[PDB]
Amino acid sequence: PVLTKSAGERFLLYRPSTTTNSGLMAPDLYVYVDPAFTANTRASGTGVAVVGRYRDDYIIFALEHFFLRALTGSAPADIARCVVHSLTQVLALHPGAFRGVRVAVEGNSSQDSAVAIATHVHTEMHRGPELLFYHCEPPGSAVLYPFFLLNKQKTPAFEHFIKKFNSGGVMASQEIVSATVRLQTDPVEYLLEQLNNLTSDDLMVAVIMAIYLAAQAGPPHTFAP
Repeated sequence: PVLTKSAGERFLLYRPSTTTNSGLMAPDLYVYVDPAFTANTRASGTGVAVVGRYRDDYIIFALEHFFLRALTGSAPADIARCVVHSLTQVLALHPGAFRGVRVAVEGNSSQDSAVAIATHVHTEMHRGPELLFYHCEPPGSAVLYPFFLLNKQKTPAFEHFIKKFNSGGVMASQEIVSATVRLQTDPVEYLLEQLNNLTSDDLMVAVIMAIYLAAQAGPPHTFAP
C-alpha cells in the first residue's frame, strides 16, 4: 500500500485538461517503452507512457498496454507502430506545443530488439518537434545504442514517484490517449490498478520511468494559444 488511497482517488478524478491549458506545459515530451517480446501470456504486454511537465508537476498524455499478435514477423515494428500512433495523437491534440520528444526503449529484455524498435520509431516519425533517443554505452563498449538499461536508477525513480504521486504531483490528462486500453477499462483506472501493487508491471514501469526521465529538467513553458 505504498501509494495512499487518497492520492489514488485524486489521480483518478482530477485530470487537468491539457488541450486547453497548453501554456502550463513544458515543451518536451518524454516517452518510455518497456517491451515484452512474447505473445499469448499475461506478462507479455508492452508498456508505453508519454509524459511531460505540467507546472512543476508531471502529467500523463498517453498509455499503452500492447499485446503482440502471435507469430508476427515484425514484433519490433508492431511495437513501434503502436508507440508512433500514440505520439501522433498526442502531438495532434496539442499542436505546436512540443519542441522535443525524447524516447527511451528499455533494453533489458533484448538489446537488439530494443534497438529495432527505436529504429522503426525513428523512421516512422520521419513522416516541428525534434526526436531524440536515450542512448546507452553498455559496459566494455564504446558504442552508443538507442536503448535504456534499467538497473541502478530503478530505486531512485520509484522512490521519487511515490513521493510525488502521494503529494498530488502526478496526474493524467483529461484527454489522455490510449488505443490499447479503451474498450474494456478506463486507462487511468487500469494504470492505478497496476500502481496499487507497489510494495504484470510494464505500464507501471513505463510511467514511473518516463516521469523519472522528465524529472531531470528545465525551465521554459509551452506557448499560450
